[PDB]
Amino acid sequence: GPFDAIKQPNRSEEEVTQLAEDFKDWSKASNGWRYSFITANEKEAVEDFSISGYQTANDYLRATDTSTWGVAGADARQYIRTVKSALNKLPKYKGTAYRGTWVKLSLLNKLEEGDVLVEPAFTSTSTLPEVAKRFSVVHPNSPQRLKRVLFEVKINQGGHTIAGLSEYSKEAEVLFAPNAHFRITQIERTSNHTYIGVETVKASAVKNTQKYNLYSGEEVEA
Ligand SMILES: NC(=O)c1ccc[n+]([C@@H]2O[C@H](COP(=O)([O-])OP(=O)(O)OC[C@H]3O[C@@H](n4cnc5c(N)ncnc54)[C@H](O)[C@@H]3O)[C@@H](O)[C@H]2O)c1
Repeated sequence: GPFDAIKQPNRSEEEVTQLAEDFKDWSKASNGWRYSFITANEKEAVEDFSISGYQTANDYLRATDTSTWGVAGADARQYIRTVKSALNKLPKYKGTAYRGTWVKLSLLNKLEEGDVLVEPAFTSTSTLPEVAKRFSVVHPNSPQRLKRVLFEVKINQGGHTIAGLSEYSKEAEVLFAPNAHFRITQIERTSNHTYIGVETVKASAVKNTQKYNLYSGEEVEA
């Protein structure tokens, strides 16, 4: 089965921890000329994104109405600009990654191979399926019907490692700037869980398919 490896249980703590440390070391080692230009504010913004920053940033990005945010809105906009700037200075990652999440059942029921999913927030992934799984275990209180999803993401563009600035974790994290587009290559719906193979695509290259907002579930105009 295409998702057998990720349906199976996890590798040992020792191995997962080692793989994450290896990925952190690789990430630091792959810092390039763009990295010399990373500012103090950029470094800090990214360092704290994984702990707390993502909660405000992603909320802002997914909000239907930010008119009410006041000073918080100016702050969130600044933070987002700062993290986006930093991300472009960090090393690219290409290969497979994973994302554990929740999705509206109403959206899941529409999805087919070839459809494109657009995430309005930043998109967090891990190179380690063990890490990704941890994020489909509980969700905040929610008024909609949500289902667990495990994404297997083929990354050929857009993903940058933040693991070289995440000293407190073993998360092997690869982050995407807002509005990342992912084309569905395979979907399996089994025993109340959903496994979705996706590939990164350039938004300007998407043609003659259906795009969906991954968070709201609403169609996104071609
Ligand atoms: N999700 C992953 O697999 C993953 C991978 C690497 C690191 N992380 C780490 O986890 C944190 C980021 O967590 P995240 O990726 O869940 O952040 P997120 O901002 O995407 O999601 C925040 C919360 O909302 C839920 N959510 C997201 N999209 C939803 C949707 N369409 N409908 C309903 N609920 C939805 C999430 O499951 C989570 O409970 C950071 O600390 C980051 O370092 C997560």
